[PDB]
Amino acid sequence: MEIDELTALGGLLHDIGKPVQRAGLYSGDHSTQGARFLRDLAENTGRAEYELLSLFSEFHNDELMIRRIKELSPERFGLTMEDVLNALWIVYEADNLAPQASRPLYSVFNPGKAYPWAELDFEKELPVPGDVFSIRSQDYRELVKRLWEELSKAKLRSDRLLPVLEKYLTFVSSVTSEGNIISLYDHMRMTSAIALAMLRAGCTAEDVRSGRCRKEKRFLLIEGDFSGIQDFIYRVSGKGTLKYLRARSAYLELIGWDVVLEILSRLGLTRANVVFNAGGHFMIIAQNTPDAVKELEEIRAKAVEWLYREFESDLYLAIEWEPVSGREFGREGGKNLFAEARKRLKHKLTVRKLKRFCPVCGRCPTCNRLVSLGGNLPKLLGFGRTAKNDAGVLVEGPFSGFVPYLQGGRPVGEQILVKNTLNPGEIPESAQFVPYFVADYFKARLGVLRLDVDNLGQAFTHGFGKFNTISRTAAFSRMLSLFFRQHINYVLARPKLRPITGDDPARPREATIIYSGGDDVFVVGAWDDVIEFGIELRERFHEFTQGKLTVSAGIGMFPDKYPISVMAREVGDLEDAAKSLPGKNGVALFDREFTFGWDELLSKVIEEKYRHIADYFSGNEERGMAFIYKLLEWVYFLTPFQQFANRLHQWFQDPTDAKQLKTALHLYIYRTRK
Ligand SMILES: Nc1ncnc2c1ncn2[C@@H]1O[C@H](COP(=O)(O)OP(=O)(O)OP(=O)(O)O)[C@@H](O)[C@H]1O
Ligand SMILES: Nc1ncnc2c1ncn2[C@@H]1O[C@H](COP(=O)(O)OP(=O)(O)OP(=O)(O)O)[C@@H](O)[C@H]1O
Ligand SMILES: [Mg+2]
Ligand SMILES: [Mg+2]
Ligand SMILES: [Mg+2]
Repeated sequence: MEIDELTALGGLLHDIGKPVQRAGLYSGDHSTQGARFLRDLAENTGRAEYELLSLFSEFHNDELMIRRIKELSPERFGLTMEDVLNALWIVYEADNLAPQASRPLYSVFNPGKAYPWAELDFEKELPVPGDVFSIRSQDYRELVKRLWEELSKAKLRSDRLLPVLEKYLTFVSSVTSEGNIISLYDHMRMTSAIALAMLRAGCTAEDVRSGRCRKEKRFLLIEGDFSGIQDFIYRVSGKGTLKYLRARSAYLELIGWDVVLEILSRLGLTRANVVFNAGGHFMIIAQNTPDAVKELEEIRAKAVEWLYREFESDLYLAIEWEPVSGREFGREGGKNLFAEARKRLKHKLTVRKLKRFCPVCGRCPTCNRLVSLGGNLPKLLGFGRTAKNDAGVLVEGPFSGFVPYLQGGRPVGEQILVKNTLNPGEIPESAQFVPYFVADYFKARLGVLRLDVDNLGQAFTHGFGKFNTISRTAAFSRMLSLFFRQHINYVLARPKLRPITGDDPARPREATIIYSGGDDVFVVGAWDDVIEFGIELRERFHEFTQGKLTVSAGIGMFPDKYPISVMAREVGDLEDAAKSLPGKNGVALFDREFTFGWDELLSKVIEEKYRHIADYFSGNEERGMAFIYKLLEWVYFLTPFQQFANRLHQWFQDPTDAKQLKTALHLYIYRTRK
């Protein structure tokens, strides 16, 4: 076993004893039960490398440590006694830099509610924060049962170990204090990320005991961010199908993964070093060495060069890095060092962005390939990442060709990106497994929705400063991604809100997501499903975040040959109107700019004014079209049922009741006419 695998896997598995001990498997602390576990794993199956990795749990110089490394005889794995010792000290420091066994993981949005334990990657039914229900020993026993089975089967490799730990430890508290918001998965990968970085920075056991890795700028915080996305995605003509736009959006995800995996490859890191990769905006923990810097400088130049030659200024990737000490991953309490670091890095990226300078495409050959991919997306299981002009390459990024992995075909590549599953399954043993998750929902006018989280920046930096360490930032980012890449699927598949449309058979929405990720959604479909979807999505989000974040939205309606370019800008402007309301939390309903609170649109506009008109004009002779049109144009001169007219009259005073009413009348027209 190689020293870099030793360190990265040791960092992942150093804390494996915690569910073991919470299940009561053996006896002693988690350090003791974790080592016994991995040793049982080694001896039960035959993979001796689980023995050597049991040492990392056994900590977390002493006679006993030395004697123990000697018993293990690391030479049979091709390591020296000194090697294992340096790794054990490195992981020990990585864990430092990154009370009652029944406490669950508390919610990031309210440290008063908490998740019951659940396994990921199965009917992902919005595990949201309920009241404090301590976790049973027997829950952990079922956890350890699945853990053992999947650990038994998985390659002893970061790309295969990571997804097993994510599957089962995402809703396990890392430290059972109350109010703890860091999952055990988040802590393990952060430990692994920082330990591998320390190894690549050359940190030794001497640097660790001296405290030099806490003090000195041994790490880089790398941050990348695309700009120009709206022009890259939505600048297409009338020709340009919905399929074509979905491929366009999926292509940009590939372009960002190409850069990320090139950085990990070139610097010698693991997917664990990816703090997050959300909306074409990523953060990576790396070593601060001269070599790594000049790798980064070359990757950046290449990616920027490729982007400009492929699409000129239509799409720009800004990459920056910030040297930081291990101490700057954390707060030091009244220091807020990590927050300071993030804001220097944000300022550089800001600066880097100022330096940025076909019938469908504008500029087509890449447009031909996106149509092809557009056709294939219902059966696409993922993408093989390979040499640019290898066989099967459909589209290219700055560094690689991507081969579509289809339901029939055979996966091909050195990295295989696999869609919406943590199970590597089909792929070859040699391949680097890279799971990615996307909201891939797919069913007189059509409806277009843009929803976007209000003030997302401020929450990461201050918000509700509970996220001012690297691990809490990873925990916050991940929860958010869980909403926008998975939970939004369920809302489209199993909706419950149909005030406009009828309940009748519970039916999926007539809609397709063009993109959902980071903190933004772009959705099209039948115009009333799209309205009901925006509201129901906002309410799920409101319950998911316990009201600590809000969202604003735009819903436009459009004829059929309408250019997508104009559609996107027009709804963005409606979203602008909703953002520019004080307090943001709102929605511009239709291509005008009267704007409503979320709870007032549903309860007042929809379920008070609108169905007042709808109930009392149902299948009625004298067409409500006649009545509403002239009413859209004194009160008893204008003269319905006395009780019908009078409720209308009291609404037409001067309040906000008048303007909601007009939107409600507008709704009747669009629903009923023709
Ligand atoms: N693959 C994708 N498809 C569609 N939209 C995406 C994709 N990736 C990111 N986005 C969205 O695009 C938006 C960003 O748009 P754009 O790049 O035009 O401006 P910006 O990123 O705010 O500018 P800057 O990067 O300078 O801050 C984000 O809301 C993000 O959610
Ligand atoms: N899951 C996530 N993890 C980490 N960062 C994210 C995530 N989702 C979005 N972001 C980032 O948060 C920021 C959102 O910026 P945006 O331009 O939408 O403003 P914001 O802070 O919410 O202000 P506003 O309320 O106007 O949207 C961007 O930096 C985006 O890349
Ligand atoms: Mg921009
Ligand atoms: Mg936002
Ligand atoms: Mg946004």
